[PDB]
Amino acid sequence: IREILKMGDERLLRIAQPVPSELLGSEELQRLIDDMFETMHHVGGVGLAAPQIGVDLQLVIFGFEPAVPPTILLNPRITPLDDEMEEGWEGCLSVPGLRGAVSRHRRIRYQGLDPQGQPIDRSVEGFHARVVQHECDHLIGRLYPSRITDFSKFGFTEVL
Ligand code: NI
Repeated sequence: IREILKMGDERLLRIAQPVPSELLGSEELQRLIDDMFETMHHVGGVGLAAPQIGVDLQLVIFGFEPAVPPTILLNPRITPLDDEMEEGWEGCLSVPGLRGAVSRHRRIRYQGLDPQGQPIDRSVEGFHARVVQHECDHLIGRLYPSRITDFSKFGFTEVL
């Protein structure tokens, strides 16, 4: 259980480094994965990225049992499948006390590596696409506030 970084911290603004191929398969990485799951599971979250616990790497976990399959995604790449967009709620463990409306692609393809280096290649929609988009925004130093276009829907959770 590592500490989750809060918005304002300059490390949630780095572009993350890719996972070097030597770490694929390794115990070192697997220790990282188990810490992330340990941390995300504890604060009740749906997703975590490596940057949010201090680690400069292109590595995200996500899962929910609008179900999303448990996944460890490395070195990700995203391709919107068409122009259609969709507004929904987003919160973030780095942005405590707050919620906002964001408009994300409805349909995406994502690609990357699993923890052993096997290729991942999926097309998804709806909440699944949202979560992947939100997570991969971390690996580029973007938090959901920098994506809001309707500030009428941005505010404190105990208010909204
Ligand atoms: Ni987040």
